[PDB]
Amino acid sequence: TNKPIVLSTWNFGLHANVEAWKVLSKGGKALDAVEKGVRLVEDDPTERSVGYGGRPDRDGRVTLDACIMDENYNIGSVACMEHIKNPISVARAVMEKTPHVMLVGDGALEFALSQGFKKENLLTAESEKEWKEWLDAIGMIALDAQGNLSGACTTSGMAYKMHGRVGDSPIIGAGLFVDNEIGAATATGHGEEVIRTVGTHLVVELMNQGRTPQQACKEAVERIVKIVNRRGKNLKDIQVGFIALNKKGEYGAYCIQDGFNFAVHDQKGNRLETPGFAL
Repeated sequence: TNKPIVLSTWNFGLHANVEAWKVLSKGGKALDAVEKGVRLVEDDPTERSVGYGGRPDRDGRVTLDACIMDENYNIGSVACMEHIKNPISVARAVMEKTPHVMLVGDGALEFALSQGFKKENLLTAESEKEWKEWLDAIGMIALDAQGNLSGACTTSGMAYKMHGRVGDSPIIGAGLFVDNEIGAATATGHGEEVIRTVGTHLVVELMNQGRTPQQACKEAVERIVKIVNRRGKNLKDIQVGFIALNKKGEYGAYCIQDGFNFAVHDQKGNRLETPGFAL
């Protein structure tokens, strides 16, 4: 087993990975490492797709989505929540502190305030300016030193989405799925398409059915390529990629289109790698 190891989506994943490695390199839990890592990007206002610099919906509101899943089937999720900069920690709190698994809208903000999170204005002058002018997610999965898996996914969703729109990031089996006997996967791309195909639950069930992380990501994407063609859609218009990790610390990735990148931090260091791709 290659462990610990963290992977996360896109360039900003390298930095997010340095925060996660601070936990993991000291034999910390995968759960704490992935929450710590994606929180770095939620706090960053120049990170315009996750938390605090997020581009608002078409009504000018920054509403955030997130979910988390640990090594023993516990899960927490929040969607279309406003004024809380760290939705991954409110999602963790849904998991640890309620009988429920997903809270949305005003009920999710009411629960967050009840837990001590502080209401903040997440609309930056830069995002407000671009919004009025107009008028993706970070996923991270990790295997810690105990050989346990966890993942976290967080986004501001599509810029100028309809008020109330939810993507794949707060949905288990769409933006994130972890099963500690098999592996973990997180998704990148168009929310709607990852939901439609329930993509990450499919990646992990193909690792369950014997596939390598890389093979599983590729076959999943290829299943998605066949569905957009059956839907009569042009592949150039839709993107979807996955990164995956199994129990032995092997990892893989694949996407419909070229141009995505993901960060891998293990004991060889942190690096940006480039997936295989179909088109």
